Amino acid sequence: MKIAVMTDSTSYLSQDLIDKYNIQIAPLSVTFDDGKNFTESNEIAIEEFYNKMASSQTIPTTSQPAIGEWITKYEMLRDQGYTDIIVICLSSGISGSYQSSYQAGEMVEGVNVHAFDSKLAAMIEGCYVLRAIEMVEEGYEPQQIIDDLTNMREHTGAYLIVDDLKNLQKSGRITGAQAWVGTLLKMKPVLKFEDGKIIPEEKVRTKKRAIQTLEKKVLDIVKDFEEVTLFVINGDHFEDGQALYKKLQDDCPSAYQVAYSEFGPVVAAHLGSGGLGLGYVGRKIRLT
Ligand SMILES: CC[C@H](C)CCCCCCCCCCC(=O)O
Repeated sequence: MKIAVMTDSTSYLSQDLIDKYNIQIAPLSVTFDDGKNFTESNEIAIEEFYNKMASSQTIPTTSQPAIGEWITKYEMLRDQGYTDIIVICLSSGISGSYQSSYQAGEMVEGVNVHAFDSKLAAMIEGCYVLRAIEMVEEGYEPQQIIDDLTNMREHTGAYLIVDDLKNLQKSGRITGAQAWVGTLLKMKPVLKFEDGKIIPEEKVRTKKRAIQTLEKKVLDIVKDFEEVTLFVINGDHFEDGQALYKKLQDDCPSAYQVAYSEFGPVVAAHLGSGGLGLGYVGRKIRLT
């Protein structure tokens, strides 16, 4: 037995963790209306991506990893000697990445593939990667890891805000809230993940009250969990995510693990400018 853990690029893991654990990545891509194509990786300057999205007359579109890109990664790992591959994917409710990883896993010869639907994105998806690696080190077998991740998913979630619903409506990634699209006025939507999809939670009078609402919703849930990891998951407005991060560090006990992260180009194309999420896991995830 020799177990590998891999993921798609939307887990937005740091290059430090990718290098240290040799994590293979099946990348998603963005295509701009000028025909320029970019594959996700930590060498892309995220500020450069936001600049091009702001200068685009048409919103950029995204692409999941092709099934052949999953296959090539599975073949490379097999040929390094791995017998089993745990694959952590972007939510199946918002992308076909998971289903293509699953079908690729049925198709590749000579290695066992265990594809897992995180039902989330960004570093909350990334926490499933880090939990699986930790379990591999402790000697667990693949089905035990999958059972542990399925339990973890019962106490994991995220709420988020956006400036405008126009990018999510364009791509079809907001479920419901059709009466909010275009209106809103000065009001800001608070959204949440629910069984893998993005749905309305509440509409509040200002952005400041929307960020206060993110904190309240999440703290009301995680107070019942025996362990807690929170991630601020920030977009292009550095100060909004930084201020929420510092506030959580103050309001929460040190028994909560509180971290800061940013999402990359693919998620940014769907949220638009001003996206900001607060995600949670009822586990103490190893972040080093
Ligand atoms: C704050 C960040 C939160 C946690 C994640 C928001 C995700 C928005 C929808 C992303 C859809 C990506 C589709 C990729 C594809 O298959 O073309």
